[PDB]
Amino acid sequence: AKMRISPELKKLIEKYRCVKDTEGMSPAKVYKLVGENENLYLKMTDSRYKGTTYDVEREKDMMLWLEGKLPVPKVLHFERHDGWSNLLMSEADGVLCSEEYEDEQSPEKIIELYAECIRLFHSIDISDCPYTNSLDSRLAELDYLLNNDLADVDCENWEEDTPFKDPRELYDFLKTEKPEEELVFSHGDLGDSNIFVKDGKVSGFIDLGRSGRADKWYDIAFCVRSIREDIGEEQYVELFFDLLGIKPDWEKIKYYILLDELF
Ligand SMILES: NC[C@@H]1O[C@H](O[C@H]2[C@@H](O)[C@H](O[C@@H]3[C@@H](O)[C@H](N)C[C@H](N)[C@H]3O[C@H]3O[C@H](CN)[C@@H](O)[C@H](O)[C@H]3N)O[C@@H]2CO)[C@H](N)[C@@H](O)[C@@H]1O
Ligand SMILES: Nc1ncnc2c1ncn2[C@@H]1O[C@H](COP(=O)(O)OP(=O)(O)O)[C@@H](O)[C@H]1O
Ligand SMILES: [Mg+2]
Ligand SMILES: [Mg+2]
Repeated sequence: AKMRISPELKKLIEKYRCVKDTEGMSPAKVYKLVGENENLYLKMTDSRYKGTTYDVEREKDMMLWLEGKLPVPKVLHFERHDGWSNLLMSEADGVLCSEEYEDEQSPEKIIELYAECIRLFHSIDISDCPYTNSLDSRLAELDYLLNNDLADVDCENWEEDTPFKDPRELYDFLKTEKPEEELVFSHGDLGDSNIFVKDGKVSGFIDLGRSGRADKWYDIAFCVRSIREDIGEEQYVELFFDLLGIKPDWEKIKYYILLDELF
């Protein structure tokens, strides 16, 4: 078994009214620390995932590295207590993108924000980026996640696409169709649930576990995925690409989409 938080962190959480999140489909625990002067956010991952891209210990390193680079939360407190990586952070600036256009019907504005993140990422210098997440490192991690049954291979939200009938089939296809990689700055989980906007621009990025070096089509692929499922009109997928000023590599896009199927 295990535990949770330390005494120190048990003080702050007591001082703020705590509310338990339910927006994190991940193995992490997320709590909002409602406060009088502000709100703080606590996120915790158990040992089983240490060293993995879910380990907040890593999300924290990356969160520290983006200071003065991208709009990310401020690392307040971090600790390893009872085989748990606990991160205390400040409340992202802005509104959740999913809740800024929740009613939606502002397709082009979403497409803009997505395309804005992309251009933005292709600005962060990865000369000193802490982690490299090339397919090699990622297929490595996946394999590992499967061997230790650390991944949900039964009840996930598959894409209606995934041509495969079992986990290893997919793994194999990935480990076998690896596109060439042009390393840029990758978020690792670009989606309206992990992005914050304000007054019309992006004002915050959170959920930075797989943040680091990675092919450029990785994030783009994700935006395509979201765009398609949430708007469902090839029309705005094209527009997205027009705003990016790039031609779609449907092979890479598909590929990278699949790579996320088991995470
Ligand atoms: N939070 C966004 C809200 O939830 C859905 O979006 C979610 C959904 O599309 C997408 O879920 C995708 C699936 O698709 C894809 N086929 C497999 C991939 N494992 C899964 O990933 C999801 O589960 C992971 C853990 N297994 C989490 O680590 C990750 O944060 C989350 N993106 O990620 C979004 C969560 O962020 C609604 N579609 C959207 O309209 C609504 O706004
Ligand atoms: N620093 C933060 N500021 C504001 N909201 C946050 C912050 N950290 C987490 N959240 C909220 O809680 C949810 C879960 O956080 P996230 O890191 O995305 O967990 P998971 O990796 O499970 O998706 C986010 O979608 C967001 O609603
Ligand atoms: Mg999230
Ligand atoms: Mg996550």
